[PDB]
Amino acid sequence: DLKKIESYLDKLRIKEKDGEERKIYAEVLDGRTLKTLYKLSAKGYITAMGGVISTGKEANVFYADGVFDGKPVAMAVKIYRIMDEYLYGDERFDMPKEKVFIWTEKEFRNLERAKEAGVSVPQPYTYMKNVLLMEFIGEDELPAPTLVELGRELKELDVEGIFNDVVENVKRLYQEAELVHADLSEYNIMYIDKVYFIDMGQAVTLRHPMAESYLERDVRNIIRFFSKYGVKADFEEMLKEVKGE
Ligand SMILES: Nc1ncnc2c1ncn2[C@@H]1O[C@H](COP(=O)(O)OP(=O)(O)OP(=O)(O)O)[C@@H](O)[C@H]1O
Ligand SMILES: [Mn+2]
Repeated sequence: DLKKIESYLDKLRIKEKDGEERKIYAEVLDGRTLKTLYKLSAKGYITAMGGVISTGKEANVFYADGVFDGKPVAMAVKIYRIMDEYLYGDERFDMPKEKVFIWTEKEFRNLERAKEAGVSVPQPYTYMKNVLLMEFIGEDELPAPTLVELGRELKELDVEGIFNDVVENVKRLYQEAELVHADLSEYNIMYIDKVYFIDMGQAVTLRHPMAESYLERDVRNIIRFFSKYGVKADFEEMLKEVKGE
């Protein structure tokens, strides 16, 4: 399967000179993944695969130039490697390999749902098998920082403003998308000049048995994080603000 990978890496134009990229792509992705990326290029979604943005246990994220809705766009390409409590209980999905494809579709559908409700998430473009294409958040192929990445640079920003941005986005997600993120924290929120929520495969519908418990957890994470930056908030007030109580 190494021969297959190297071949697709050539066809995708992921070159030796493109830094450490070719070695990272060849280890983190597999032949069948790169086949799907090359079918996406052929179909006109991807013009050029770019740098490696993140490598994880569940997912890898890469930059690409691509085309969506007739125009050139910057893309985040998120790829799930080929979870349960967050799938089961979500009735939207009529229940190894196939499981990863559902999860991909799950995240895509959640992005679309959240976006339609007015939540600040990356514009979703398309998915295919284990690959999800979405709006690149950042500039000049540099990803926007997450809240953790921001660090004490937050002290120089309007932290309370950022907090209130976060809360408003959770409230829309809940009241208008009827979803709970379920892994909301400083690690999954990005900021350029407004916050964006990312990482939504696990998000569940308010029909899920655990939605309220996951929501309470999200709220506590956000109060915990912002307490370190001088923002005074109460759990009851934020929860009620979000749930419209
Ligand atoms: N749309 C995007 N635009 C720019 N950067 C992104 C985008 N999506 C993700 N990233 C970057 O890639 C990193 C990893 O993304 P993400 O949080 O979705 O997955 P993960 O935590 O590594 O694994 P998984 O999503 O499957 O749980 C993010 O912290 C962010 O820095
Ligand atoms: Mn994440």
